[PDB]
Amino acid sequence: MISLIAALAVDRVIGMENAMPWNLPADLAWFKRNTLDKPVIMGRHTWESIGRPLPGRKNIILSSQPGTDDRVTWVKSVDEAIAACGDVPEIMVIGGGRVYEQFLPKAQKLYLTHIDAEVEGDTHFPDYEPDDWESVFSEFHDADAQNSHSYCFEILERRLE
Amino acid sequence: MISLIAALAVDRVIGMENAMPWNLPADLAWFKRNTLDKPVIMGRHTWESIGRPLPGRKNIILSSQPGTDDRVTWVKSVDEAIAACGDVPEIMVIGGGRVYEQFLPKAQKLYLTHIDAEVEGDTHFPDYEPDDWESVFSEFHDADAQNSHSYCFEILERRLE
Ligand SMILES: CCc1nc(N)nc(N)c1C#C[C@H](C)c1cc2c(c(-c3ccc(CN)cc3)c1)OCO2
Ligand SMILES: CCc1nc(N)nc(N)c1C#C[C@H](C)c1cc2c(c(-c3ccc(CN)cc3)c1)OCO2
Repeated sequence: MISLIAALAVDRVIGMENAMPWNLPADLAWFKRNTLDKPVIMGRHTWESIGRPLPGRKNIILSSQPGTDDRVTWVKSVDEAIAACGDVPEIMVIGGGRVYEQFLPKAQKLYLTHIDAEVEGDTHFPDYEPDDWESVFSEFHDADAQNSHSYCFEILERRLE
Repeated sequence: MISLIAALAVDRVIGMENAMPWNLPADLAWFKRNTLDKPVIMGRHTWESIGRPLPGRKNIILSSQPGTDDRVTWVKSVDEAIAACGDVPEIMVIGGGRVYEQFLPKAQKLYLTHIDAEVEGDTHFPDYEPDDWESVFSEFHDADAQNSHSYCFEILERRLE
């Protein structure tokens, strides 16, 4: 199945990891832990930010533009992106805002990092209906030496019921 | 012992409950639950906001001004406020910003509600040193019908070690 994983500031603002507070080391280790050995789907700007593939897994870029790097797989539609992952237990959609919006209908699981911080931003995570999603896990953490703000991991699963 | 209980928006902004998002019904029930049958200490503006005593417990107002309501106890110093609670297991300090600051050194426990919302505000909860406080409990909640933002209860205890 298809999962979205995203780090969210207040009012569900999202942004690229190079900047602060998305540079919470704890979130980076959470992200690595939940995408390890799974295929990842991302949009072109996310691919541009990261600059090179995430290791040891299929990296798929969803884009209307022809590909410019042969280390990853380029596709033009959502169904092409899904089919390119093959038969696997879980597909991870890792951003950005437009890709989250396209994949949210088919997604069955969300891995959210709620970061207790203010950031100015244009792009928000999709507005998932609280009614169709069941929170099944949450884990709060205080700000500490390495992490500049408090943050809460959460996992939700679609109430297909 | 002395405990501070407070609802905090991002960057530790605090405000009176009449306004939103401090009007999270879930926080109100959390507040009632943790102050029931305990003496409460508050500053004059908090007393002014609430307009009448919290029922079934000693209400102490810390203020440099002479009292104007005989249903509560008025005192002028922190030690007077503590002594007026008598011999009890737990004293609850319920605001506002100046009272939290005065009582934080003697406090041994914090009940914090982290509300995932933006509010403009002048007054912040005191900047407790993460080093002297151990988080011993946290419980995250999604926004729902009755609660307009997500929120996380947390309890910390002083590392007097
Ligand atoms: C972790 C963030 C993060 N947290 C959560 N919860 N969900 C997410 N979907 C992402 C993300 C992201 C995108 C793909 C992104 C964007 C980037 C990145 C990186 C990056 C990732 C791993 C490593 C390993 N060293 C280095 C960089 C990643 O680097 C510059 O822009
Ligand atoms: C609950 C907020 C709240 N949450 C948390 N975590 N910590 C807190 N220290 C307070 C608070 C507060 C102050 C005392 C306050 C200020 C107010 C209040 C009320 C009020 C309280 C109970 C009831 C019962 N119906 C009604 C009103 C309370 O009403 C107008 O201004």
